[PDB]
Amino acid sequence: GSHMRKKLKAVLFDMDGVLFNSMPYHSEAWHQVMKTHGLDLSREEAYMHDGRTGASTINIVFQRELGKEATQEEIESIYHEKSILFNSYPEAERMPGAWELLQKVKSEGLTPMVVTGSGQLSLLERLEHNFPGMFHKELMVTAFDVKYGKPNPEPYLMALKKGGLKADEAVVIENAPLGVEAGHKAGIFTIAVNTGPLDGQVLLDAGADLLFPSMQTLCDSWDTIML
Repeated sequence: GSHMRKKLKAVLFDMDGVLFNSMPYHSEAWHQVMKTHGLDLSREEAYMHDGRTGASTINIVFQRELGKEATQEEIESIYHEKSILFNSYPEAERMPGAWELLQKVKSEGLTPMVVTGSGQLSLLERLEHNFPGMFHKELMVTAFDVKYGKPNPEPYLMALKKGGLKADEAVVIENAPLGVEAGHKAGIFTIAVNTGPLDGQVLLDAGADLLFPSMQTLCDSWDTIML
């Protein structure tokens, strides 16, 4: 009721496909790097790995394709090449609606947080430049913070702890099924934003409490939702 909305203290955003329009790039880079290394990973499957750490993504692709674990050397080497390729494209731009929403969130007195499986320093160091005054490194969870990462609730549990928050004081904004699942398993109200080429149903099946087709529509409906 009025209780749910009034409990809110923080809004926890994924980065890729939520704040930055970076998913076409990640999909392309993952596909290409695996191809060079000798492994089949489609752009569609690469999309569906959104949320995981680079290390987890690589290990899981190795499991699925070769039926074995990647070594640490393979993880480091492939991740380096993935990063070179990703950074070779014209730098990813803001997702339309993201900045407008963040302004609404801040004006409501809520704390923005980033919870991401990313270790891409280019993107992470561009958060301040793209969303000025919004985020703080002490109020972010990245690949550097976690042992497991999404879909494990771990990164979202860590975010609640960093923010001094209980689960009912936060909302999660996610584009990815594995990220929705992590937020849901951490016990947090989760809003799915279907910014990729996915069936919106898979985000609902992952445990999303609300579904929107874009960040802009979420932004437009922000004052309306949660009673």
